[PDB]
Amino acid sequence: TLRAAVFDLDGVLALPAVFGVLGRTEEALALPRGLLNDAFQKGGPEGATTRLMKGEITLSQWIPLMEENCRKCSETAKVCLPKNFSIKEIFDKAISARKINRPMLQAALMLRKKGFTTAILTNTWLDDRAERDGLAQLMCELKMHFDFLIESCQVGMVKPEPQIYKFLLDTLKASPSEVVFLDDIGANLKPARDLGMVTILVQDTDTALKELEKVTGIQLLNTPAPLPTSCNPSDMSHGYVTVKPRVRLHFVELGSGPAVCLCHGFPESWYSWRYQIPALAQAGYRVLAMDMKGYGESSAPPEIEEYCMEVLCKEMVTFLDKLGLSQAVFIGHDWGGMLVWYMALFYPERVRAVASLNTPFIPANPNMSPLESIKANPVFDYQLYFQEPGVAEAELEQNLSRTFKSLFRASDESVLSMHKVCEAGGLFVNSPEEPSLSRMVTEEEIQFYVQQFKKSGFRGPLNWYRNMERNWKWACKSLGRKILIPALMVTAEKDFVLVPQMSQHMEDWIPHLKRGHIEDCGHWTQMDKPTEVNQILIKWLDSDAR
Amino acid sequence: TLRAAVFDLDGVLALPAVFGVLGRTEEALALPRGLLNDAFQKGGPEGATTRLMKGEITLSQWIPLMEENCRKCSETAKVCLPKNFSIKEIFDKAISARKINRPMLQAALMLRKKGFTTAILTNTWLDDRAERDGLAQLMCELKMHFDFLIESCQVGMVKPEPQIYKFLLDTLKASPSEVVFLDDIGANLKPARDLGMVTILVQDTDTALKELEKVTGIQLLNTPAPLPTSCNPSDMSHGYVTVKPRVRLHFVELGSGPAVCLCHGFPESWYSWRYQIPALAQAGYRVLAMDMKGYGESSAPPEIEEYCMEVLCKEMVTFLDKLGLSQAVFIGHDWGGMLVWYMALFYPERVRAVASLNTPFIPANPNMSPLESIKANPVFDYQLYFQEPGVAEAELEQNLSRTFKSLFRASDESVLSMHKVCEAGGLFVNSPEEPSLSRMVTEEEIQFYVQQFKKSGFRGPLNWYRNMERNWKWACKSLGRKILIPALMVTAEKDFVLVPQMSQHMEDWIPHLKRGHIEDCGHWTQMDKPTEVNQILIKWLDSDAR
Ligand SMILES: O=C1CN(Cc2ccccc2)c2ccccc2N1
Ligand SMILES: O=C1CN(Cc2ccccc2)c2ccccc2N1
Ligand SMILES: [Mg+2]
Ligand SMILES: [Mg+2]
Repeated sequence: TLRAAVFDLDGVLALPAVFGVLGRTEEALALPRGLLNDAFQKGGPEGATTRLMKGEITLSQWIPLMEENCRKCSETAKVCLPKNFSIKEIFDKAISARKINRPMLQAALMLRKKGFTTAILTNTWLDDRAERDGLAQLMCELKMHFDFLIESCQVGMVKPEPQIYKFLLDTLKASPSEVVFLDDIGANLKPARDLGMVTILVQDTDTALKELEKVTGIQLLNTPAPLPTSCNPSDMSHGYVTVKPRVRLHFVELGSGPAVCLCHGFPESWYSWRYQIPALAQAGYRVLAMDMKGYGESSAPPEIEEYCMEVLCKEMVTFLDKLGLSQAVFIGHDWGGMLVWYMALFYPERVRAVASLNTPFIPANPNMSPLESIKANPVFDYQLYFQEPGVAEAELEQNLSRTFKSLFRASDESVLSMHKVCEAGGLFVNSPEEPSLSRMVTEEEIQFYVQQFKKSGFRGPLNWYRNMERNWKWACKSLGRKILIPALMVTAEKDFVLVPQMSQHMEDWIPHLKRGHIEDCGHWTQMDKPTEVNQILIKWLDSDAR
Repeated sequence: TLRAAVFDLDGVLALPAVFGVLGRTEEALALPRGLLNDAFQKGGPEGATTRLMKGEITLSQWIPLMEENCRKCSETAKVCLPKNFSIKEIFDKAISARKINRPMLQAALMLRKKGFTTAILTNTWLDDRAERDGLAQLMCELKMHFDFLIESCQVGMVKPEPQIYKFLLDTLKASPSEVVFLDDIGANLKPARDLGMVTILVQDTDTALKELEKVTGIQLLNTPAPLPTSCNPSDMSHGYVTVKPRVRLHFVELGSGPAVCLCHGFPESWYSWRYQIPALAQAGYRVLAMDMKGYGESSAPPEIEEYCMEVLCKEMVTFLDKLGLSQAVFIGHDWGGMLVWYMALFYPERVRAVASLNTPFIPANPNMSPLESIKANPVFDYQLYFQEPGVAEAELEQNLSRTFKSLFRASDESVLSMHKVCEAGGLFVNSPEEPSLSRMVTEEEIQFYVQQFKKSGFRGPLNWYRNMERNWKWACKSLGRKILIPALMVTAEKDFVLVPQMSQHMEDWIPHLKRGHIEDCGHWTQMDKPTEVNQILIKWLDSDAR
């Protein structure tokens, strides 16, 4: 029956309410109780505050009217305002004190996710204050989670007037009884209740959610921890840079602040960072999530040497040159992780800081060809399989859905061993035709990867493994250097290929290395443990990259 | 005969040379003359400094070797180093003191422009210092102007070794006598001279340029002021954002720092900002140059109301939402200028600051339909011509090269009046079939616009003029507000349509308005007077947007 949920902002999605601050200021300053609220409401429908809420005037224009209203209320109550009495001040402090009320947002999310239409309905203002950006950020964070945000000052109408409710019902394409509306102000619910909307008077958050649960019949309170925000591909800004004539790089870009360049592994995609992108943007970074060379919408030339580490690094440098970035933070996973260490080693001036998921830094052995070194560790055998052009391509392209569903699995869901892959004659020889869906991924997400890899297949991606000798020789030029820029190594407990112990000597070459460690985390770190990855990255960025 | 020019960096393209600082430090600190230079050169080809210049070790690793070398030189000269003696300190100060030597760069540019291949050949290091970004910026600014930058630490070879010269000749695809090489160090010229290169020992900049001029036969010294750096379309990062299902916006993106969104007028393109984009990036801004709705690679739906100012503004807001920008600076010219004022009026929270070229802010008259207001000013008659769907499209599309060559003219080159356009029956009725090329634009630049407008023609662009009544009604909601965010109005003396006097009352509605004024500047402000536009914008950004 209920098909939509509408949330007030002040006192419902954002806390403390600002009327909250009018009460406290009065008391703090020992004024007559409600004086500030009387000055605020003065003139009712024709007073300064309604003009503000309707968008007739801006917040900077209203500030001095509210002042006058405060003088008038104080003369009529026969008191004096203190020296230094400042409406601008009180409101600045009140607006910056209000934060997102997380459990209300998470209930709104859950309702959206079971197919509700959701909106925010708020009496708010055109904010031209010096400090306006703080509230602009808050509104951006909330708004991306709802179908509509309706602001009194944008539509020229205010709660409790009945026209904003008709405007509400009409934007929702729903009828009065299909709608629940939560607000902390009883007067605002009245007209909704009159048209026959379910309404909830919001005092403490928990009781409201209990009423919302009872009325919608969906579980909202005490729900398990939700995933971080993911990305919809078609809502992202997509960027394209030609680094040389045959070769363009594609990337998805979100956020502002220091540039952070995310470099995925094999066989992945910018989308492998879907859970990191909004979190790092929200944390104040400019995220740039690559399709690396060979993948997705980046170019995929056929030749093997287009994919040696030297060329790949030079082209990441060109990518920065053409974007006009003197530096970025480089964060890599798997093959991308190897590449970011080599960026730190060959272009420290271009790298603000470097971090790797799973891939350790282990200096080349100048007395052992890497092809030989690889034979000494049974879990790397899959790399030998990858050598012969064509063999891995045929298997991996043969059925794309099967390929990614077989690969993208949590550590207890595995369907293949990386073990005697050559002997067995394939990565999938003893795995199902139709694997079950890992808990880590939805069917839709698998089909994103399938559609990406339909553009170029596995030749470019596999070529990353086809330059052993060439990479070894390049790496050897670097054996006298150390990595002395800010660096983070994140190991994953249950990565049975890129095992945490392989990283054990990294402090020899990177003396100031910082670490995180994720327990119960397989090879696909970002989607296995997105919440922990986000927390470890954001903390290290804020302390070392800022 | 000469086909290439090679410039050293330290002491040639960048000044003061850092050997410069070794001399001064010695004297400042009353040490034995040359002690610091001896410590620096110690061990010659096998000493610490060569390892550094070859890329074997990083700058942070070399610092303490140089220290040791300074202790050793001082004991052998029988003196003591002062308390607080700091190699890191001296070098930090020396590196940040060096700036681009502008007249050498401009000579290099001119030589490139007459078809020389140009390169930088430098002994330099892998720079992992905390403060590395300063030099990274300097190298980015220089490098974008040359065919090659060859660094000793990237190629594993050093001047004066003869292999870097062979590596040089081979990268240039030229022979010894086709090459001029400028360096401030005589030893470096020797091997070039041995292979038969022209060389120039660089002491004072002017004498070197006089030698370079004499030898190349091109005028380099006392040349007129050059244009700002322009943009090559295919070297830019191109971004695409879907703001709603039928509609994507394209933009070119360069630089990092506060987002600055450039909004061109009619009938233009992101490319109309070609001279501003590198300058604002170089000044520390993140430039976003739009194709506005209806143009270039942005969507161009056919319906008129898709182009009213309300819709256009809402979609610029969505563009910010999807890019994750809580604000941008909005700078507009012509129609883009009108739009940025309306962004300031309806979304101040999203606008960090607002500036307009040519387009004034004049509040709507609520007692006169704008269609009528327009009839009262003969220079706006071209807007009436634009009203009837199809009529202007047929004329403007009929011959694209003629259209833009007729429009894009400096103030003394005009070939049409905006005067009785309806009566005459066309914008071009009394103008040439094949106009001559304005001094403002090359043939290639005209053909960029021609190819852009081949994608969608003039329907979307002309529709910006087709919502008078709708825009008037929207604007009237704003008649109580003022613009109180930071704002800049730049008038152009010889814009005979958007005349400077039309802006005269703007302080009534924008009390803190700042101004610039450009003399001898027609309607096409950015390409008419790019140098002055850049200076006025960069100065106002640095003081009000930062
Ligand atoms: O394909 C490869 C390339 N190499 C050497 C290399 C050296 C330096 C940089 C990139 C690659 C490698 C080294 C270790 C494990 C696996 C591999 N697999
Ligand atoms: O096409 C137009 C639209 N209007 C009104 C308008 C009002 C507000 C915002 C955009 C447009 C206009 C006003 C003045 C000069 C020329 C024009 N030409
Ligand atoms: Mg409220
Ligand atoms: Mg020099």
